Amino acid sequence: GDVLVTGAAGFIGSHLVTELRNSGRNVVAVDRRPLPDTGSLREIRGDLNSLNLVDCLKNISTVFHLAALPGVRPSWTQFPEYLRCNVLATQRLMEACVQAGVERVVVASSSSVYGGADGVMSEDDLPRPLSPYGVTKLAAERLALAFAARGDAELSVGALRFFTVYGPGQRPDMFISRLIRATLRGEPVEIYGDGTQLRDFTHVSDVVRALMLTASVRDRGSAVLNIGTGSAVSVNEVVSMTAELTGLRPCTAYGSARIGDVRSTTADVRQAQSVLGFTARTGLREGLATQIEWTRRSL
Amino acid sequence: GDVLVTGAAGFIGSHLVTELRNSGRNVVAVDRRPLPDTGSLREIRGDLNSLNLVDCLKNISTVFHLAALPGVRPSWTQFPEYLRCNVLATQRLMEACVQAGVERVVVASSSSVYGGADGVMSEDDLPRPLSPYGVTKLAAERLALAFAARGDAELSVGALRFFTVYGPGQRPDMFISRLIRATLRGEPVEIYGDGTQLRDFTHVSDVVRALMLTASVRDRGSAVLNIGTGSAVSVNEVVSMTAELTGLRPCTAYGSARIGDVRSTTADVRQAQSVLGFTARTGLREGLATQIEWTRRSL
Ligand SMILES: NC(=O)c1ccc[n+]([C@@H]2O[C@H](COP(=O)([O-])OP(=O)(O)OC[C@H]3O[C@@H](n4cnc5c(N)ncnc54)[C@H](O)[C@@H]3O)[C@@H](O)[C@H]2O)c1
Ligand SMILES: NC(=O)c1ccc[n+]([C@@H]2O[C@H](COP(=O)([O-])OP(=O)(O)OC[C@H]3O[C@@H](n4cnc5c(N)ncnc54)[C@H](O)[C@@H]3O)[C@@H](O)[C@H]2O)c1
Ligand SMILES: O=C(O)[C@H]1O[C@H](OP(=O)(O)OP(=O)(O)OC[C@H]2O[C@@H](n3ccc(=O)[nH]c3=O)[C@H](O)[C@@H]2O)[C@H](O)[C@@H](O)[C@@H]1O
Ligand SMILES: O=C(O)[C@H]1O[C@H](OP(=O)(O)OP(=O)(O)OC[C@H]2O[C@@H](n3ccc(=O)[nH]c3=O)[C@H](O)[C@@H]2O)[C@H](O)[C@@H](O)[C@@H]1O
Repeated sequence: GDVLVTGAAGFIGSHLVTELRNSGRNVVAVDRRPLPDTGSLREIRGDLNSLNLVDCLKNISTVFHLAALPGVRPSWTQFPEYLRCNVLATQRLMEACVQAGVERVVVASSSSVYGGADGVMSEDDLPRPLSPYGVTKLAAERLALAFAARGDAELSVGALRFFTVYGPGQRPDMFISRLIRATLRGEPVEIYGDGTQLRDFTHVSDVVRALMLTASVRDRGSAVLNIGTGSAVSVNEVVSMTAELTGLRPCTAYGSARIGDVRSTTADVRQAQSVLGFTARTGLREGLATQIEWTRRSL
Repeated sequence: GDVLVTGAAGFIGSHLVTELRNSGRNVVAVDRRPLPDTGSLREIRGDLNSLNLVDCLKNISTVFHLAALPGVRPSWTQFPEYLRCNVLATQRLMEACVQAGVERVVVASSSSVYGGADGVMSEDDLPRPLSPYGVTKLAAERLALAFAARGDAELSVGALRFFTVYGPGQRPDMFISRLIRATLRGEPVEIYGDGTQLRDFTHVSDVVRALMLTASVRDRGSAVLNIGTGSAVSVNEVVSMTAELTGLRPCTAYGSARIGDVRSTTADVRQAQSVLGFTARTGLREGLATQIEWTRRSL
């Protein structure tokens, strides 16, 4: 069948559409923003909360649900919109998927469902989100699993908890994008806290490969899987690496930590290896170079 | 300080207000419905999503957050309102509690966050709700805990997962209330499925005692605690018990199971015993008699 991608104009979604089409799949792309300029492509422009979702899902066997408001920090002060985009739209989409007979829905969830854990975050750990954004992504994934559990549903859900994704095309509000502009263009970036916080930074090419594997693995019911590298790097170390790669001093200013940001993320990578055969291939130094090079050419 | 109860006009809230006042506490009651006809009582009428919550919280040290849309089954088809009442209102209340310097917030959560588990449901089990209602109660409790975790918050949260509460005043959409009307008044009740589903039915007097203990225990940070009996009884057994107690045949009709209802709940009761000194005192046969007697007098 054909594949539908929500959030297809965004950072991860646009890369996914490209790979799905390259692999021969007919893609239906849904987003309220325009798509950037072998399988066919139909662009459906509109809001998940306004579109006739059942109509959008005709002949669709697999849905990749990537649409969301994704920023951790604005979620404290924009909560109605985060609920509307991240939770209500998910419920409407899942109901439409039951009605349209979709077979598989892969939902983008987030490492922010774990909250503030030291060391390795495993899919059997209790979610303890520290931001309203993390709560909305937890609610979206739990809702998707509740729909898959209905006795009238013939669908399975793959809930993929991605870890801080970067690379060519990264959303411009994320740290690595801002730091690259602070280096190549001298546009200052604020470091929120002392920079010792850590992230498991995962390159978008590995995330898209994991998504493709969920489009293809044999059906074994629903699953919750971390998609990350298992290696965490500090903000200060990313700054140093960027200075080294470019021979330009990043324009940084240290400022106050932002409530809701967790101190460290690190994925347990074992379940995705077992279930999908997925292990991330790109480490940060290689990946950071890819993003710097893409950004240069983009400017 | 004074105590504020949201949802104070409802089933559990009205009993809580009575006990708080009887114990000498000044109570501020908030609900969008009118309250039923030693500590003082101020009735604040309005919607949590419209009121000036900081103003409502002046001089309030402890908040009991019981307002919600509580029905499991309508949540599939009323999801915007469940989000608005159960999640958005919770976020607004918690932000107001941080701004007003409230010290302790006790949040009514629900056994429906566990989903469909056999045997004993423990606070260390991963939540896997099977209804959109369960997702909204999970989101409300997780949000409350995220606010308590903020570095600027001087507040602790007690998230109490109640198990199927009954007794005098029970909401009329719940099974025991409907079954009592089907017995005392012959108004037929539909049994949803074959009646072999089980619940841990907890009497409201025990729930109010657990709530009072959370108003009083020494502060040891935030906690998630089941409030139940640890004994589950089937729907068919409740029917038989009601027939026995009354000498009237309940007017029942078996119908189709309702998607989203879990097959069994049973609380693990240990953590509330450890943390609060709470063990439920009322078993179902005694409690069912209390509710039947109250309903007779109420008719
Ligand atoms: N980027 C990361 O580091 C990361 C990590 C974990 C999870 N995620 C999750 O992955 C997904 C994709 O993230 P991204 O970085 O590509 O974000 P993005 O903002 O680039 O893409 C999301 C897209 O969703 C669209 N959208 C939002 N609300 C919509 C609505 N109501 N109707 C129609 N379209 C709507 C947006 O226009 C946007 O193009 C999100 O669900 C996000 O929560 C991202
Ligand atoms: N009754 C049970 O078996 C049970 C079990 C587990 C959890 N709970 C939870 O306990 C709490 C109380 O349950 P209950 O059975 O007493 O329900 P209830 O419906 O009797 O009381 C809830 C009250 O909240 C009010 N309310 C709802 N939305 C409001 C809003 N936006 N603003 C102001 N008031 C609002 C309602 O008018 C109502 O009086 C709920 O949070 C419920 O989810 C109940
Ligand atoms: O893993 C995840 O699930 C989340 O990863 C990222 O969230 P975040 O960790 O906030 O990513 P960045 O915005 O790139 O921030 C990374 C680190 O840099 C810090 N930061 C960010 C931005 C900035 O301008 N300055 C700065 O110091 C942040 O405090 C944080 O510690 C994505 O933005 C979320 O969409 C995603 O859900
Ligand atoms: O424990 C909880 O957290 C939940 O307990 C109850 O939810 P529920 O289990 O649905 O309670 P009832 O409505 O009293 O239903 C109990 C059983 O009776 C069945 N039932 C209910 C109503 C009815 O008319 N017929 C009927 O057979 C239900 O299928 C269910 O198995 C409360 O209604 C929720 O507010 C609460 O959050």
